[PDB]
Amino acid sequence: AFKPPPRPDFGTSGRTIKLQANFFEMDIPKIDIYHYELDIKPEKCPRRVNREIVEHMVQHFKTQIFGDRKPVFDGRKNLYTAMPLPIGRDKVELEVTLRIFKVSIKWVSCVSLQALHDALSGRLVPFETIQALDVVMRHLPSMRYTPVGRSFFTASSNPLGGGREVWFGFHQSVRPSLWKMMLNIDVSATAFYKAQPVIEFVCEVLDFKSIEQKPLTDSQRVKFTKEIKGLKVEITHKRKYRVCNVTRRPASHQTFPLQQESGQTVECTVAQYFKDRHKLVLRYPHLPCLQVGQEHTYLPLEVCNIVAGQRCIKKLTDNQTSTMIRATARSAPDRQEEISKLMRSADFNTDPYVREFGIMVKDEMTDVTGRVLQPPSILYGGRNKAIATPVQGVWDMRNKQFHTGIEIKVWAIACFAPQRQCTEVHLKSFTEQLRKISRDAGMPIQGQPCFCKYAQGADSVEPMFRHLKNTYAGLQLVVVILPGKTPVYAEVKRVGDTVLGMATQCVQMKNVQRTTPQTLSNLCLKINVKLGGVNNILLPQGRPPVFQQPVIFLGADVTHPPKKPSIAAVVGSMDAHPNRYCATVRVQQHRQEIIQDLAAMVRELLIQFYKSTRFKPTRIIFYRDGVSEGQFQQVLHHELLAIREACIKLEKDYQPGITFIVVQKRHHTRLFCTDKNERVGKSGNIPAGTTVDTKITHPTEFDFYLCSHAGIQGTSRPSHYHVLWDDNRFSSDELQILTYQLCHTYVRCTRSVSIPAPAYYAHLVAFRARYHLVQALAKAVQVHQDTLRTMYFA
RNA sequence: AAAAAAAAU
Repeated sequence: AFKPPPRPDFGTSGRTIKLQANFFEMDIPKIDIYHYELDIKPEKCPRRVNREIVEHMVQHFKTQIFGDRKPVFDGRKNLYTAMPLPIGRDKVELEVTLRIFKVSIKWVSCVSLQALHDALSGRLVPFETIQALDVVMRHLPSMRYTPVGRSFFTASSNPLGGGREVWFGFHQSVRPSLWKMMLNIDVSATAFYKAQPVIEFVCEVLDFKSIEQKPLTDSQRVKFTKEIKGLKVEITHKRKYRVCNVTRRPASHQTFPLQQESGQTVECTVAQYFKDRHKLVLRYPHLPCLQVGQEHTYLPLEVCNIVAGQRCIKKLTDNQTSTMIRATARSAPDRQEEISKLMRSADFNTDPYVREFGIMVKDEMTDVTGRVLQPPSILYGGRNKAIATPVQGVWDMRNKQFHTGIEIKVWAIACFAPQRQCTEVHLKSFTEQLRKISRDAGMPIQGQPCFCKYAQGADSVEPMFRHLKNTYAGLQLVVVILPGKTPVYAEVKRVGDTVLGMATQCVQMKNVQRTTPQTLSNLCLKINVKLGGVNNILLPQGRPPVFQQPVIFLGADVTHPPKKPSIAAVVGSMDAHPNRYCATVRVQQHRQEIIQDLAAMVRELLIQFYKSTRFKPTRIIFYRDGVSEGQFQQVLHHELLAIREACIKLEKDYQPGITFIVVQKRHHTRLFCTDKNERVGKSGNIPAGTTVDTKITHPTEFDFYLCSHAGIQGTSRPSHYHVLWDDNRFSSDELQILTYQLCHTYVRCTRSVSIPAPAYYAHLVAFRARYHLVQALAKAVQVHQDTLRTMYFA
């Protein structure tokens, strides 16, 4: 549990294809970079203020300290120069005025750019050197723009509603590769809060055309409170505050302790205070106040604006993200041009600071040779046992039937849509069309539903389900019908998955009224596996050597709340196909990325594997999603030990080979076809299966990019896979082929997906757990015994 | 919730 293995070899499988990546080569001098520390006092100022301080400090002290040198600054403590200041070592104390800060500057170290060069060729990486470069490259944009993490944004106009807005910008990061340093540049866009009076913000949040009223009900108040809680407001009557809460009382009645001349404190209303103190009679005294700072300062809504440049963290409404998707989605050729325009306007080679440090960035995207891997054949069952060949990451189930399809003889219908809109004719039409398709799918639904009724309310689910379970023996499935978003789906699943242990397939009302063969076919895919059926398997002989001996495939992922706990989910294969997965899920610490109870979860799965296959896996392949590079050493430490602990806990001399692989979908590397002949679809993306493990990947470690999916919309994100550990000593080809084939085992669609099925299943499990969430939390997530032997999360 | 992809005082 320590050091990632070196890259074993380079992949050679698949046909070559010319690509270009949004990585721009950096010509970097072999000099030393000089590193100074900065103690600014006070030391809690926002990074922007620190940058203003440093900026003025440099100019004000030109004659005696900085001269013609252009230093760069990281926003906090670290300042760099391309030439050593006349400091030598001894600390100096300074003053700066916007009002008055005390800055001390003290030489710490020499960042060797030569040490970086040799790390790039081999021997064998100074992180602080990479960081020094990053500080240099983003010094200028950090002042001209609004940095968010590693990106930069500005306002243009592009409303999303609810007080939210779209800001366009770009990601920027310096990355090591073999022989070279790379500048990663990609276009980006995120949600920002519109800068406007809080009054208007209230209208957009509560759907008012005009504010012109009467006190908010308890409902309107908590909606608005949730929206503005934690946001920054400024006063119209230049002061900034933090909104910590919205008062229950209106301004005319909300009071606070006010100390008079005698020293005695009395309660005074916010309305009365703003009248005496500011000659201001409140326009809307019936509206509540923003409680700011910390506990008794209150602000009326009409004297506050939402501070500009506030990024939106909270979950977007389904309509908000939609227009965001639409306004941000661009084809691969389109995105490539925007990056070119960005390089041209960023104009790095004329930036004063990178010129100062003698850095040169190339304005041509890096040429990369990729390899398009051959997809696995998909074996089906039924009469003819047809073999499907994915073309452009897609196949279908025409003239084909399930590997093992479940014959349905007993099933029920629970319509929670009103008979008014979902008529008896609809149900009968839906039922008839569903059965025809299912027949063809190799999952024959014989007999009309044993039961079919209507209902309303989440409170009606269990007694209705208690009913069905007790009276209909052999009951396999309850198809539930819902009208749009509604909290009964969560209730249907909670009762179905955790309490009674019954397979339930929810379906929208609209997909019942108007049925299509493709929709029904996709509905049958989920139904079959939820009854323990097997839709299809990888062509057995079209499999890598890893399947020679008992192996279990794990998919782990932790999802964080939109306070509320995080949810860790780990799934594991239960056969040799591999097809069926058992799920383990835990609630854990809010925003804790590491799976705390991993050892226990892995053990459970290992047992389940042994009871299903009567074999102990000789290898454990672990696909870990949702981990940033800055957390590798930490996650690799506890988690590799955790799964190794599970094996020891099982049996003393049980030591299966573990391959620890992190899967990353959240990065900003893009791959584009050099030949226009290689573009696929209207989106013009790279084909399903192109693999990159050269030039732009890690100089020493085992990592590769694999775009396993076909780009339908926008620009494809090629999934990144970084091997943190590998007892099994995989070759580059066999691993890359393995994860690619695993992307063809996702049962919800006849498509190759962007990440391997176990990783995708892990996501679904943790997210199903969210709906299960309506010490007792750990129980509202614990799932019935009979459902476990099914992929209920499918 | 048929489904993948896509922004993310």
